[PDB]
Amino acid sequence: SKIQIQRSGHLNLYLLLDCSQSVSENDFLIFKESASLMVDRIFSFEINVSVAIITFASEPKVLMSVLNDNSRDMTEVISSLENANYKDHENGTGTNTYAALNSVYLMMNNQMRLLGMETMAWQEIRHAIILLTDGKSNMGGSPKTAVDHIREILNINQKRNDYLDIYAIGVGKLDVDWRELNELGSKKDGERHAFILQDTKALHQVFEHMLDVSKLTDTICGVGNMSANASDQERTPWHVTIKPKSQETCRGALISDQWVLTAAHCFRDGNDHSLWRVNVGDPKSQWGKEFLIEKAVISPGFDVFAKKNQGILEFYGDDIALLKLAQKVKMSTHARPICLPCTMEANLALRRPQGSTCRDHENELLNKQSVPAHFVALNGSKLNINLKMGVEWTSCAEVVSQEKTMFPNLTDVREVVTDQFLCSGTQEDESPCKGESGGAVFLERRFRFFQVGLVSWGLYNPCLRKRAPRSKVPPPRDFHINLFRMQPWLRQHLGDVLNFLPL
Ligand SMILES: *[C@@H]1O[C@H](CO)[C@@H](O[C@@H]2O[C@H](CO)[C@@H](O[C@@H]3O[C@H](CO)[C@@H](O)[C@H](O)[C@@H]3O)[C@H](O)[C@H]2NC(C)=O)[C@H](O)[C@H]1NC(C)=O
Ligand SMILES: *[C@@H]1O[C@H](CO[C@@H]2O[C@@H](C)[C@@H](O)[C@@H](O)[C@@H]2O)[C@@H](O[C@@H]2O[C@H](CO)[C@@H](O)[C@H](O)[C@H]2NC(C)=O)[C@H](O)[C@H]1NC(C)=O
Ligand SMILES: *[C@@H]1O[C@H](CO)[C@@H](O)[C@H](O)[C@H]1NC(C)=O
Ligand SMILES: [Mn+2]
Repeated sequence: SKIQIQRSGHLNLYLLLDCSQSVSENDFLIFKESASLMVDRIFSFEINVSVAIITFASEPKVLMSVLNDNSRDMTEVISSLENANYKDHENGTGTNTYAALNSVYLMMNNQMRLLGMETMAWQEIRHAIILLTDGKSNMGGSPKTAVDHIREILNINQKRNDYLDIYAIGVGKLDVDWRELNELGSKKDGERHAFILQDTKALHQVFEHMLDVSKLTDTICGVGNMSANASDQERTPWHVTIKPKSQETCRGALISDQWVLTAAHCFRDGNDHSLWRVNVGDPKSQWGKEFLIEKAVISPGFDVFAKKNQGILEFYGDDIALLKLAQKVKMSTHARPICLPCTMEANLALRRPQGSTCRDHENELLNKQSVPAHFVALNGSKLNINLKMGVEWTSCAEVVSQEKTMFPNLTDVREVVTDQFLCSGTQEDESPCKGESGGAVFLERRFRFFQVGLVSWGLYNPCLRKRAPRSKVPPPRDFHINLFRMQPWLRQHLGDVLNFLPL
């Protein structure tokens, strides 16, 4: 009933953009913006996908054909779309949707001819057509007739139901013809295939629900669900709960199908890992699934009382741990590894050049003096922070000299906050609670998720679903272990787990 995101076979996606005079010039820019979002998203899954781009009024115009190998190149698809001009159809501003759909038919006929009707290269292709239109066809005859023709060539019935989806979406400040939208994108079973949406934000939500990713079960990193209607676990599937002996909880992140990344300070009782449990996401229950631990590696530099002779009562240098789960996790919508920077996995996720390095990844991901990021709350919800970098890191970390509990003897901030920590908590940031520690601090780029740090400590615990700030000294401020500073140790233990880039 949905567009299938999977490794096997091939996806042909046809984007048909209504460029007729009932679509204003600005309405068309909204269409181009929606198309670009669907292209960027469909490519984020690293599946085999070709994209055709057609604009249409009285005549259709093919900017990209699936017969062009360039339609598998996200770069060339996006440029051909951005090259699309409203005035391209100035000589025929009517609305001939049939002609636009027939253009897709002729495309299919030609590729089937190319590859060969009887070949698997042709049989394996799934076809998804999305029309961005206000639905007001007024020439060429019935779009349904061209849809019948497409369904004929593709051999669609109940069995081969999954090889064609047609969607018709009106996005923007349009006068939409609803009846016509529904003729174009009729229902498959119960699944809606016609939508009227106010803007590209609504489209982005709706497109998430058009994509079936349940069959995507390999270890692809940093894939999430960005619908509000998805569960918390589906939105952050790397996210895990950690249960030490101490009965207190921590959070952590799946970084492969068997390894979890978390905070060292979570394990106060010591190093007896056989009493610890991890809850990873699971489709069958919101409780998740409990795993035991095969082995634990706590950073050898971690020791909360290391600086206690200097009157510093808690020191969180090297606050990091790796847990190997007793079994491999089964990858699913509720359980995926997050992307770790400085790996080939993360380099592909970012669509970067081959010979990138760790420095490159740091530079791309932590690209500003204030970098918007997230951590996941106790209730599973996604919370917002701004990582303070370069010159702003110093003034961010400065307020720890006002801490009254942890450090009664502190003549030097850089004895407690070293270069090992990212910093947030200023302005209107959320601050992690103690139970949220160990959890990923992560960014989103190109629709993929990247762990740049982990929750370690802060000056103010809001949980001391329910949360509270205040307005007195010292101010909230939070310090996260920076994964870019932990590379040597991570490589020592994950070198045969992930493929690390040159430094
Ligand atoms: C983002 O998350 C949403 C919410 O889970 C995903 O939509 C869901 O997609 C699944 C997979 O096909 C649908 O499963 C079907 O459920 C119906 C019951 O209503 C059942 O009859 C079928 O047997 C099948 O199991 C599910 O309906 C659907 N849920 C909603 C609210 O639409 C979406 O696919 C996810 N997208 C991405 C990009 O990860
Ligand atoms: C819009 O049409 C004009 C005019 O084209 C002429 O009249 C049309 C109705 C049609 O019958 C054409 O065959 C005629 O040529 C186009 O302007 C022409 O562009 C061509 C090729 O680019 C060029 O050789 C001429 O200078 C132009 N002809 C005249 C007489 O103006 C214009 O390109 C069309 N707009 C499009 C399709 O973007
Ligand atoms: C989860 O906690 C956040 C953090 O304050 C809160 O905003 C959100 O409403 C909570 N979700 C609920 C109430 O289930
Ligand atoms: Mn029109």
